[PDB]
Amino acid sequence: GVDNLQTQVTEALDKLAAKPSDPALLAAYQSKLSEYNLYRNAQSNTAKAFKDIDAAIIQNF
Repeated sequence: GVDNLQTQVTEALDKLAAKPSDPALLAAYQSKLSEYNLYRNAQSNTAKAFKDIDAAIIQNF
């Protein structure tokens, strides 16, 4: 579900790259970029927390 995003962001960027004067396309690209960033930060922050549990597991082997 993260690659569809990677796709929609590239797709939105392509449409804008070809018609940079359209504000609806600049709004769509901005919106999908932050959706992408939000999602990715959610993933990396969630992995870091699980790593905390992993650390606790390991040092209590």
